Amino acid sequence: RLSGYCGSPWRVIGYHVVVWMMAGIPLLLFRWKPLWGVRLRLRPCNLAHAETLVIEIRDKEDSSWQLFTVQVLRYYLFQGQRYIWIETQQAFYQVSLLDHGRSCDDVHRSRHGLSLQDQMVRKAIYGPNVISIPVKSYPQLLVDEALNPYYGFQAFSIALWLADHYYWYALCIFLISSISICLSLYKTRKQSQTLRDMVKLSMRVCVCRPGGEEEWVDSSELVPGDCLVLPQEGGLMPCDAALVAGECMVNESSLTGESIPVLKTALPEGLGPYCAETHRRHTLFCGTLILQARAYVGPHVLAVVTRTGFCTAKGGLVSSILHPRPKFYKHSMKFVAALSVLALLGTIYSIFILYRNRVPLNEIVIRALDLVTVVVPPALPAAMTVCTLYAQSRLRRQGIFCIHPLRINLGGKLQLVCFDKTGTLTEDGLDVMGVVPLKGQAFLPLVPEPRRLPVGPLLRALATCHAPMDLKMVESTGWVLQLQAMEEPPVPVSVLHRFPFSSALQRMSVVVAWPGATQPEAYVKGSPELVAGLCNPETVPTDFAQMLQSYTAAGYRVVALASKPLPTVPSLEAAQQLTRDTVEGDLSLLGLLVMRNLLKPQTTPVIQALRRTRIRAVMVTGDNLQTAVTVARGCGMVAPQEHLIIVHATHPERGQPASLESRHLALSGPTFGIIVKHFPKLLPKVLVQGTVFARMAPEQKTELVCELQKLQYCVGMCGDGANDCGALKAADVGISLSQAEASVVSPFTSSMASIECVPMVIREGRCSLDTSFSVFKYMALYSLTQFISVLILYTINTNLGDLQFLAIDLVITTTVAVLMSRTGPALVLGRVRPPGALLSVPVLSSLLLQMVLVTGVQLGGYFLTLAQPWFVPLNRTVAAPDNLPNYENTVVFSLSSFQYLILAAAVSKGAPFRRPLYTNVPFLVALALLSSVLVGLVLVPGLLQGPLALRNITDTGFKLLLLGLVTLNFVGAFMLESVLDQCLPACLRRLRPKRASKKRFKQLERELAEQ
Ligand code: BEF
Ligand SMILES: [Mg+2]
Repeated sequence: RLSGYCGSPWRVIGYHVVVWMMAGIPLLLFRWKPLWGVRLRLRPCNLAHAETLVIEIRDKEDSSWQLFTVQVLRYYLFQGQRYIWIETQQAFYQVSLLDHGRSCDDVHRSRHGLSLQDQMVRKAIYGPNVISIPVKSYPQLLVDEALNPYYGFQAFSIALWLADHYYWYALCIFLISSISICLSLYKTRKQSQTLRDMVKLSMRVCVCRPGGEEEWVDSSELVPGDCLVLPQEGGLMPCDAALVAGECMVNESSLTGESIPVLKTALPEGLGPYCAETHRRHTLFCGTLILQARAYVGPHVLAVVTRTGFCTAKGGLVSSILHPRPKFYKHSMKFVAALSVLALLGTIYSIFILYRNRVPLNEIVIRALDLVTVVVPPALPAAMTVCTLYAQSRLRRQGIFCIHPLRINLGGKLQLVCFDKTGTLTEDGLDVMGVVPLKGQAFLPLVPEPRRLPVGPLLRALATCHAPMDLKMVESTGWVLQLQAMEEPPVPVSVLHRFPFSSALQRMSVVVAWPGATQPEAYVKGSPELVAGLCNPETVPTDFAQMLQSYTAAGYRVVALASKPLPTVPSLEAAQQLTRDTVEGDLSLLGLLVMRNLLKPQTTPVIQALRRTRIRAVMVTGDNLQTAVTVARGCGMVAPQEHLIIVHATHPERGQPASLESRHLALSGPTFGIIVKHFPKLLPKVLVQGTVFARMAPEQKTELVCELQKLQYCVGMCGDGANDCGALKAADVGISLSQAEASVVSPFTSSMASIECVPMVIREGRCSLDTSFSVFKYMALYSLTQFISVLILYTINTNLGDLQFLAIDLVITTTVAVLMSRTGPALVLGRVRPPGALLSVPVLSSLLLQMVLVTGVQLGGYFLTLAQPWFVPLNRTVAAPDNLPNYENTVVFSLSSFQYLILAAAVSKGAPFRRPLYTNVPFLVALALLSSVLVGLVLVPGLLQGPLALRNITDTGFKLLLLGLVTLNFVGAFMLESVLDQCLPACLRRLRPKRASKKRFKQLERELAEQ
């Protein structure tokens, strides 16, 4: 979208120093609204002529950053892209002027190289072509990524807690908080360091010069417009260059997955110089391995570099990764608003209570601050981390070496997973199916089967045909051959010599000679068309075009073979004289070679299990459409009235054609690029039912992932390595199943190449999310009940014992908050998903329901003691209010502890998708021990309340009533928690519509209305 620029470098060196010195404290409110902050300090409004400080306007692009330029030609760095200053009309553009030179192609064709006349300025403007992530902020993570406000509030509460004694509690909470924040810095920095090491290329590449000068220069000094020479052996390509002469052969192993070599461009011209937007074969991609290059009539092969930098395929992924994105983070505003609106009256209420008792003005405010800080606890991230560590440790047991505590629960409610077919949907390496290289005319279907089981010259012909596919062909047949071969058992054969590949014509002729029993002959292979048209006098083509179309329609690779018997003397003469034209012209059709692209047998059960839980399975790959549809039919997950489409980028007006094979559609790269613009009127109608995404460039994968995230979807794209690097961070779940190459950084990293891990990782994420939600609910309820307990304790104007409270808090943190998250998911596959977004009726129908019960059970116990002959504690007369061990405080503390115990016991729920309740034996024994010690703290008259100062009372009849009340509460809490499991009233009221959002459901229901 459009963006405006403005200039305001400086006015004068005046009050700016004082402003900078003053603004050191209020930076917390200064950071928000940068535009107002920079406009309130200085504003030298003028035209952009020599302005260093620029501000991005908020006219259409609703964001803001900071920019700093350097004077060397005015330029700066902004998300990798560099802007070029032009004085012709005083405006800023990108590096697209010289590249888009669609005029006077003669000078482009005459580019042969430069030495020293046009290098300094080019190096000054373009600069280094290397890719490096800066590590400037090595200290500065504290000031960069720690400007959230669970840390400012934590620091504010630290001083308030340090005002009192609070030794052990503060010592524990600071030690806990300083470890996670220190480990996060190392975790963040290791990713950047390994990315910097992985993205590096420093090698010496020769550059030809006019006049006959050759020397070795580094790859750092490389600018567009120069000529690069290609060595015969072939190395790596550091920049996106283009061939100008000769013929070369390369494979797009890291660009499209398949290692299928493709012919290069041609010498004839007539169009523009490069035309990268309208040319695909002519464009030579970089970052790929070169197998072999062919020379020409010239002295050597030369290449021309027309564009390099972050705009190429290598830099596109890097730019996509370091770009900011447009749950688990929007659910805190409601909670903080609720606590604020619940505690606004609490402060004034407590002030009113304190004002009645004539509280001194010394500790009047510390009590209010403690009350404010007690209804919100600084341990929620700690609880989340300690709940997550168990799942993280269990995940690593199955060979999954991933570190992402905050990403485990994100992918719990996965809706669809984007698969890829290069190594994760098909067995690595090309295997041999039933091959039957029969004769030509008078053919019969006979008979696809494992090779070399029958006997005959075909076995020897296939064995002698050779040059990662040759090794597999030799090994996967059973008969081991490279100079001599036995276990025929009869009529042994051996090879003597072979001929190299010829790039001009696809021919592979191998000469064999066995003078023992049979006669020597020659075997050749090549394209089926060549052997069909070159064998007319011997094998006339009869009914040959009917099977070729069917074989090619399935994406199978077909290569034919041929042979011609010859006498011994000419055969040996041809073998020794290194000739090839003496055997061509008249041969006999040997047959054809057929390959198979079948998927792994274990993938089908996983696909079937994934399709019965209303989870979509989309296919994303860069192969041809025929291979994609063949793989889809082979998997057989679904195919109701499959429809095929073809690009129509020929006229401004266009229409989608209708062709034959609750429906699915196939989309391609150019098809997706043409259907967009307009996006909102053509993409939503096809992005829901489409399931085929073949023949798409890797750069479009990032755009597709970004667009899918805006539709409230849950992407589950899994990478393989060196194929999809940019589409790994903006997605929800990213799993790498190979050590090379994108496995250095990923949301999930595993050492397994099977799809069976997806269901178990999904179940683990769901269980972790459920445990985290339960823990958060328990902590919120405990905070609320502590708040009301403290509020009701202000009637007598007393304070709880610091030692007992500290001990009980430590016990709760080390016993309940730890062993609670030990539950795991069962070995079953559920239908529904754990529902988050705790702002609905079924989730909010328990908070107040438990709160009213707690308030009633506290009020009854507090008001029941009025019928007992006890003396009034010293509270209104002269006494020490710091410590008052009276009966009321003791009974209130006992009731609060019992409430904590019952909440910790009855916090559990159902959801049988996880492990059953009677499984966590350590949790059960810990609860039993807690109950036993709680009973013994007040039952036995033994010496235990000495340092506790509990004021033990010789009570005889009140203990029975207390036990009856606690048993009634125990039998009531379970009933309250179990009667609300059903949601029949929820569906009795919400009909027919139930959701006020998620427009995808509305689209689905309006689409199924007419079908
Ligand atoms: F088939 Be791939 F690796 F996109
Ligand atoms: Mg792959």
